[PDB]
Amino acid sequence: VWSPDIEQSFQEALAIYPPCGRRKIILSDEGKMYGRNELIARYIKLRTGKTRTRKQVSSHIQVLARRKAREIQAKLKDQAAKDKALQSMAA
DNA sequence: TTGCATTCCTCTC
DNA sequence: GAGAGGAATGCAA
Repeated sequence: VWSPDIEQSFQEALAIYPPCGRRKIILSDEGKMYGRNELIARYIKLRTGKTRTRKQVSSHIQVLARRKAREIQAKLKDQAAKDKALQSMAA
C-alpha cells in the first residue's frame, strides 16, 4: 500500500509540493479545484504509475504526524520518569 | 498500539 | 451543492 517505490515518490511529492498555509484550495486555469494531497496523489501516478486516492494520501500524512508526535514525547516521558524518581527519592 | 481507512468539520468556489 | 484538506473516529493485527 505504501511500498518503497510508492513511498519514495510520496516522499518526493512532499519535497515538491510544500505544505499549505491557511488557504487549502487553488483553481487551475480551466477551473478544476486543487489541493495538496490531490497534487501529491497525481504526482504518484506520474512517477510510479499506480493509483493512490486523495484520501489515502491524507491518511498517510496523518500517521506520519502521529509518529513524530509520539517519538518526541516518548523522549519527554522517558526522562520525566527518571527525573521524578531521583526527586521523589531525594525527599 | 497503530497503520490503514472512513467519517466529520469547515473552508473556497 | 461540489469538492477540497485536515481533524476525528473506526478498525483489525
